[PDB]
Amino acid sequence: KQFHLRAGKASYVMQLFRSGYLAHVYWGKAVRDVRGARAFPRLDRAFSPNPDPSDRTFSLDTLLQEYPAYGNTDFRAPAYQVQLENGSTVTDLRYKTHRIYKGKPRLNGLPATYVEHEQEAETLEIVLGDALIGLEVTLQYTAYEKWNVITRSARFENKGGERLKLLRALSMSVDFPTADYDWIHLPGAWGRERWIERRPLVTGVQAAESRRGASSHQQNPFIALVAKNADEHQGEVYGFSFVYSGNFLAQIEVDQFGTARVSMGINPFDFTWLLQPGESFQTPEVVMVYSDQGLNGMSQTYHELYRTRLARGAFRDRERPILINNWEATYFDFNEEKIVNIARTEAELGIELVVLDDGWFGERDDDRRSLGDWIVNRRKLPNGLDGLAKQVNELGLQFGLWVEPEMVSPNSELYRKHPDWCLHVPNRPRSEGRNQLVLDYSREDVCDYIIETISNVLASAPITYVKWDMNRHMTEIGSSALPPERQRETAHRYMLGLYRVMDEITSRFPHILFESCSGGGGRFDPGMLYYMPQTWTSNNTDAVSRLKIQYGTSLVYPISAMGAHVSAVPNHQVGRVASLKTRGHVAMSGNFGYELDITKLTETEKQMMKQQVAFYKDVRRLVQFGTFYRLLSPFEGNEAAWMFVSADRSEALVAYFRVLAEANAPLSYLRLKGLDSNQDYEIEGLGVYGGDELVYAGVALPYRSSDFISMMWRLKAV
Amino acid sequence: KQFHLRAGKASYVMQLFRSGYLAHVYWGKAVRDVRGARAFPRLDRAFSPNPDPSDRTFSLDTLLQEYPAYGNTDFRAPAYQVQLENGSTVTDLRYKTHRIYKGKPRLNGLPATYVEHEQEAETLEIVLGDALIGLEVTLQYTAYEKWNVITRSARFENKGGERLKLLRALSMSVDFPTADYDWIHLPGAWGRERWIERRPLVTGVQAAESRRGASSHQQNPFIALVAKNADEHQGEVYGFSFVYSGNFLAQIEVDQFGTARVSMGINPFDFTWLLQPGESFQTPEVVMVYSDQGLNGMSQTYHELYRTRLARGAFRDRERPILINNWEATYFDFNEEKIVNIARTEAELGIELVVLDDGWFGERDDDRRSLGDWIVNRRKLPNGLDGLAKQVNELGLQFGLWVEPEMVSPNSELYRKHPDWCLHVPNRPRSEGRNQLVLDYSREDVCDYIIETISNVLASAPITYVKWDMNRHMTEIGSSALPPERQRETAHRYMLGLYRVMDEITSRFPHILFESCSGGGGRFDPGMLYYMPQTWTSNNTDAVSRLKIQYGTSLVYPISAMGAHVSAVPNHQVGRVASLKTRGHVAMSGNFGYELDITKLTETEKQMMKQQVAFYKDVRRLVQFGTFYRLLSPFEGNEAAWMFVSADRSEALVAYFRVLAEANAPLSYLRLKGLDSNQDYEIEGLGVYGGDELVYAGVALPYRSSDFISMMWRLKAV
Amino acid sequence: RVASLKTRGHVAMSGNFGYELDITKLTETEKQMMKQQVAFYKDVRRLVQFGTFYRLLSPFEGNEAAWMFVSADRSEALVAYFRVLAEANAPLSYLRLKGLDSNQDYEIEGLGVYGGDELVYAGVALPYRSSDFISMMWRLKAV
Amino acid sequence: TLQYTAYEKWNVITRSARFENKGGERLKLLRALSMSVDFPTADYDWIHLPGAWGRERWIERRPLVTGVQAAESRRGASSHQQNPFIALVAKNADEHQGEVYGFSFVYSGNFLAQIEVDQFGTARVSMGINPFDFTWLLQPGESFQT
Ligand SMILES: OC[C@H]1O[C@H](OC[C@H]2O[C@H](O[C@]3(CO)O[C@H](CO)[C@@H](O)[C@@H]3O)[C@H](O)[C@@H](O)[C@@H]2O)[C@H](O)[C@@H](O)[C@H]1O
Repeated sequence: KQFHLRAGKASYVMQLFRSGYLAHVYWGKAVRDVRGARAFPRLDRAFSPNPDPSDRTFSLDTLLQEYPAYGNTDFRAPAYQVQLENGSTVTDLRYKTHRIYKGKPRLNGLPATYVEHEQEAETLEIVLGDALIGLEVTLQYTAYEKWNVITRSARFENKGGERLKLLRALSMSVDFPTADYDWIHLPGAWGRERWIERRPLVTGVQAAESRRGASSHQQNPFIALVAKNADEHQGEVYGFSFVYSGNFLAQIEVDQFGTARVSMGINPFDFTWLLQPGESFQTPEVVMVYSDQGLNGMSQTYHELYRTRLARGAFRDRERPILINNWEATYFDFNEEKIVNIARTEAELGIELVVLDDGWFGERDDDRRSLGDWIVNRRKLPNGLDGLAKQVNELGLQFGLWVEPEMVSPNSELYRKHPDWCLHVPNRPRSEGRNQLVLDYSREDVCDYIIETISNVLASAPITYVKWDMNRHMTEIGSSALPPERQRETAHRYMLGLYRVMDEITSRFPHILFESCSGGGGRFDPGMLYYMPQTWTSNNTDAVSRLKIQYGTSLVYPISAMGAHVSAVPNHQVGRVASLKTRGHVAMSGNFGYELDITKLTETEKQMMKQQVAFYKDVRRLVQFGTFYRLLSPFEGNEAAWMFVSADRSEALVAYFRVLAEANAPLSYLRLKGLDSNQDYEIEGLGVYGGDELVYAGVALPYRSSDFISMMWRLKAV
Repeated sequence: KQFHLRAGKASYVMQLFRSGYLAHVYWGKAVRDVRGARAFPRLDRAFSPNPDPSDRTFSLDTLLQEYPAYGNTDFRAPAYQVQLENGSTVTDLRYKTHRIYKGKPRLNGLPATYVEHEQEAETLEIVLGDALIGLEVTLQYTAYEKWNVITRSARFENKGGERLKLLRALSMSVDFPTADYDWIHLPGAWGRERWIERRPLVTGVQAAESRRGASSHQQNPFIALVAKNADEHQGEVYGFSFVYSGNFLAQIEVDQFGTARVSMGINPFDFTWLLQPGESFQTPEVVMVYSDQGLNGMSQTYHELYRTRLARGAFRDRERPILINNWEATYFDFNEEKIVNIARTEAELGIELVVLDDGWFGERDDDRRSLGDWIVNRRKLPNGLDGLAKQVNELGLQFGLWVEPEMVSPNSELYRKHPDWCLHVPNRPRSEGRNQLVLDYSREDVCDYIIETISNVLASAPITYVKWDMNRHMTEIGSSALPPERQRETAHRYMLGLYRVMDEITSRFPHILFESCSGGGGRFDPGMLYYMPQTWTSNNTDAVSRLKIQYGTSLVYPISAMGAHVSAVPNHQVGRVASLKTRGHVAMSGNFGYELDITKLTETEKQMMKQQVAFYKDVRRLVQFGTFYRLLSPFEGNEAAWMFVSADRSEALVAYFRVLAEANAPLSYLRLKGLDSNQDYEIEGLGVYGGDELVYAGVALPYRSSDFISMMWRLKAV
Repeated sequence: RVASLKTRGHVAMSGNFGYELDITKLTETEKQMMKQQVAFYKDVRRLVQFGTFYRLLSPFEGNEAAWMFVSADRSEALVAYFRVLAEANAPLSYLRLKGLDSNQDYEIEGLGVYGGDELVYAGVALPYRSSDFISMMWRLKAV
Repeated sequence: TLQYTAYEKWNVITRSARFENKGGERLKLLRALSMSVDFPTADYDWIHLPGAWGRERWIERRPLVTGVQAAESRRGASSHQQNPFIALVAKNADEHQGEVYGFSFVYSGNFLAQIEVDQFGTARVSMGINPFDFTWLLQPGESFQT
């Protein structure tokens, strides 16, 4: 009774064990069969108790599992926990049945990777049941044909007659037979998101998580098990990505016998879910990638999958517009005239989109006001949004708009009309982040209001781009529309609310390109990517700081979603002064755009901008849709390097960066990846090199002085 | 508004911040005053919300705290969590008052370090309160005078009108300003407890814990923060020791701004506690030790504190008897005359105590019955316990007894009479560990029964030693005597019951030496030490295996409590053969005893055994009550070495071990510690050497082949 | 050091095999093992002395050592594993292989048929054993 | 005369040197290594085989230092103490993957196996007869084969 999923060139094997226990067998490089699945030593481990008195070699404490519970002989951390009306927490899921079918189901009220044709994937659903309490859990497995991807999630259902309180409901859990690995997660903060941290495993618990109601800048919902010797170019890697934008827990526990349990899902902390008879609960999915091609092999799988089978809309496969954003340029101090007058210059430079950022609404002259009042400031924009958008359109420029619809200012019309529409708890002070509060997206009336309000704004002007921002994390989490026993469900219901709001709004406007934002990359997760196919990577726009942030972000997320802007110097976040050329090379390594005051630019700088725009337009398709290879890590030394390669490996773009200059420095050489050994490539300006020479020997690098230098080479097969 | 605790050579500083918030300031080497406590950048951190909207530079997400809560601006893991009747989990403790007095309070129904006189320590009680709900929390701080010891614990009291659910109640929490450390915990398993593991911190969460209802073989309730360069002999070390024998969480969280939060206490997992209006909850204490003299300096503080101010009873300061366990010589199948016959020759060898092991009661002919039926088996012991003991006494030997009162066999009179007296949950199969169930010590009827039954046994014979064992961990945790809303209090109430049972039984028999046991060192924790002055370290008695186990155990626990017995070869646990010489040396480096069939011993082996007993009596006071220094780590190489030094540094005993033999090996040397460099030392049978030479230069170790060797030097000042 | 005869043979059979000890001092049960050791080595001598050699586990990096010999056509192989110091209640052991044909199945003498990919990519579960200085050897033949 | 041989089926390059005095003066060879090669970079570990009697050829992996590292013999024999073999390996290279550069000396007497990293991060690997306590006179017409 063995289950065997074939994902790309990887195998995921499970089997039934004894009285309907579901056991994990193997996840790794594709094997035709796992014949030794039951041929392992059966031991009576001291202090591992027994559910079956007739066989003391069997314990749940020593069985590799797919969805373990605590209480009936397993002492490791459970993937789920349920409290009964009697107060006990013992549950006992046994195999009930299963089904296999081509394709991939939609998950209720949630984002998920999808397929366009049934042949793209295969789905396995294993239904488990606890007969005593009527609890049924359907474990969902999906294997893509094309990629080494296994997606996992679980669906709880109360088919009994009692109330069932879910204390914990993780999406997945898997017991590795050994624990000789390092783990990688992506810790950070505002202005420095997703730094790569590699650590050895400990005997105990290690976890990245979020209790912020948002996936957060502080810890990104991604962990990975990597072989001790694995790097960017080789070695076994096991990726775990969470398709959800709220609270999460990503945990690895190593037990007394050297087994490693990796579990991921909605953070159990401050979380409960009540299941009345007949009610169900669907967890978000976790996308699991195996690679033996090292970190690049893993990332390249995530890039393709997320770009073509998670991101949606009309712009999913379209090249993204080069934009100018006015936030760093003017902040709140702007008007219609200053924007329209500079637009002519912007069009001349080759810019394709003008984005009006924060401050266009209500009395938004600072960050302490008017959130929730999405009416145009007639003083700042006399002709309104429609006037500005049309003026901008006439110059051959698209018009974009910034919104932050999940928020409400205490000093606003909306809050004076509906003070109870925010997240709060009875009789407690309402803490503020950036002088704002969070709207209760768990309430339907609030969600209905937002959908209608924002739709009116988006329909009042020829807007073809929206920047959906969110600049605060939840405190005093609660809702006045939920009973006491469902209060702990507030944070998740909020996220379900937001997903529904975004789904409806984005579907009402198929011609709009939505970019998600959260004070930078505070919600750069797969869940948001499903609703908005690109993201503002970070508020830190410094070329050097962006080396780490973009390198780290590229670990999971496709370049097409990674927004990057050239900003002014001295940089507004760190004060660093880098040349325009270097700033361009870093921004052109992502979703290229601008964010600076053009009226303060010299003719030389404006002329360099025009050439930057022309160049990026020439390599845009390659950058945003080509294959990405990381070459030199800014976390390991003084250099950063990467390259983009087309599908047929005929064209390539190479980018190199050295931050700190060293006097009388050694000669440097860059080796490339992903090129065809049997072909020659003309490096633009250098000469014809062999594909093998560029990969096995590398190219000598020009000796250069000064800090923060950059170099780009266009490669073309000959 | 600065609190300054002064413990030995250490300082612990706190201050009131703004509107009655309690902030952490400093914990380290003693300073007269911390004048820069408020002189730090008051920064506005992005996404760190403000309890006061007017001031963006204040946030609980960025305040170093003493007892942090979640929900009102802090996003790090909290020290405590309370759920209200309205479903919310938001609380807000503010400073109310504080009291300072000489001495140290006893904790209600719990073990704790103590004082014999007021002047030994100073206690600070900070009273916090959430006026909205009438929740009063008293933070208890005690600072010893002669030791760098700070003890912390919290006492909850509901002075409100509504009921409150503690979802989490840790004993302490502390935020270090920086996080550039490693951490040390003691993972393990049965037969290999408390191995030392040193790991670098991760930006995120690390933890050691136990969900087994017992402190466990798998993770000892102890963690430490150590400086990156700290070793056994030098460097800053911060130790955390939990005085509790049930479930625990020992966690270190590192946040976005390089802060490290260390928190410890009863495991929040599967735990709640209901506070009706007027009810209290006292947490166990955590003992916090600082040292700048490496891991030895930390351990030596723990050893002295725990041996003289935690352990209790008539045997606290008394030398512990060399005992023999005749278990492996007969197993269950023994009788009165078989015991008295071998006891005669054991008295000839110099043994002082004979321990009658499992099988003496009910129908214990195997490990499958009779647990709970604590009456003398008249088939095996026709003259009862009193008959056997008095025969043992008239040989000059003490009589000891083995019991396991926390357990009940399904096949027993007790279970047939009271099947509901075990830990269980309705309608669920009662899982067994080693063919037995666990008695529900959360109930008073069970506790009162055990107390009386065990007392009758201990009073029926001249028994001066009791080995209290427990060979199974809790499953299906629940109580038929508890209402559904208190079910999750079962495990903790179990431990409170066991603490009360042990307390009353040990009180009734002051002339008895109690040794706690749990399949080896399954509860080798400070809580048990309070009730029983010594503990059986491990069921693995193999000399080489014992090196790591004893090295690790000594990190927190004194040698006086660390049982070590000589056993037969080939070893029953690993199958290793090591000579009796080294088996003796390993065991003499702890609380010495024997566990082997003497009838199967050769005349050579019986000769050496006589010398070992004679030798240990000479060095017993030094080993059991001297200062302990670790010299070579079995976790770091092929060797192991440690030494005992008297308080006046006039005597010392050195032990050295080498595991694998190396052909044509380099000459080895061993540097000592703890000696007075001004004096010269007589090494018996070797010569006189200066203390400086022994410490700064070292002793040349004799070249020797064959595996698993050992050496012992006796040192005496001139 | 006192190691078993099986262990010593397994180590010596991983090189140019021979003997250097006093046969007159050996027991009868020991002599019968020598006969088997000599016989066994002859069966695999060509493979051992002329096959392709792969190191799997380093004794410089831990408590284990393991290597294997593979025929030039990858149809025959021989695997040796060694653990030095035993530990009580030890975790389960697994050994991955190298140099096998992935597209073929192999029959391990004493165990059964296993896929070549399975042995190399998943590995094989090792028997739980106590006592110091242990060794195991397995002949592999493609089906 | 620098001698290079490249095998067809194996990744093997062999190197040796042949001296010859065609002039009219005496020539004393103070040093005559078999080969020497300059790597463009020095980001490698190095492996050599140190040992003793009863424990020959233990594997030792070390990072490179900026300066001189060497395994050698002055015993008139290749010796137990150091085997005439060194290797440059990539930092992440192991038994099953990664770039490795082996250097094996076909000689049974004294040897010098040296790696030298200079100020510009290049790594000079040189091997041959140990120059220590070694000279060789070449009269006009005489030759020397390494
Ligand atoms: O409002 C437009 C702006 O909003 C988003 O980001 C704003 C970002 O800025 C703040 O960071 C700072 C740093 O301390 O915080 C203070 C005030 O809170 C500001 O002076 C300063 O900028 C906020 O704290 C963050 O909450 C917030 O993320 C968006 O990312 C921007 O692109 C832009 O649209």
